[PDB]
Amino acid sequence: ESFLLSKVSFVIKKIRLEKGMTQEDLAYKSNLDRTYISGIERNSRNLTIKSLELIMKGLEVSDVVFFEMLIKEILKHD
Amino acid sequence: ESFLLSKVSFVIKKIRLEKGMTQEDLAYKSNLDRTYISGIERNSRNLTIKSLELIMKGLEVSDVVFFEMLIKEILK
Repeated sequence: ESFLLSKVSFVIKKIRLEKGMTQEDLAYKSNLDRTYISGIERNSRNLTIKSLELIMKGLEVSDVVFFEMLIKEILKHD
Repeated sequence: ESFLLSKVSFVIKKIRLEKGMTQEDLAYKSNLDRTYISGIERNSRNLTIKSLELIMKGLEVSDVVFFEMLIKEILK
């Protein structure tokens, strides 16, 4: 698997739930396909930086807060 | 033209120079093509998370340190 990929998709899912959105909601807000979002949270697709940027825009989260959460996630141990 | 992508490739170049590596060096260390590295640094290639992970491994930088630098860059 890709370790980093699983951390990124974890944080996408986490913010999604915090915002109270479904996968369809995120698809709609991103201009992305439902299956692609579904696939990303399943880690069964690779994700470009441009798609990530479309996802952050769909989530309505700033770059900084997103990466700050990623760091927190990468650090959580045991 | 993608803002985030330009920030990412900026930090790749920055760390590359800090480590004293040429693009060929990075290509060799990443198992990526010269042209791909070259393209990434001019913002003319899109890059997946897996490629980014290959790149960080070639630069011998940890995930945290890389994204810490990315945040710094974005806030500049």
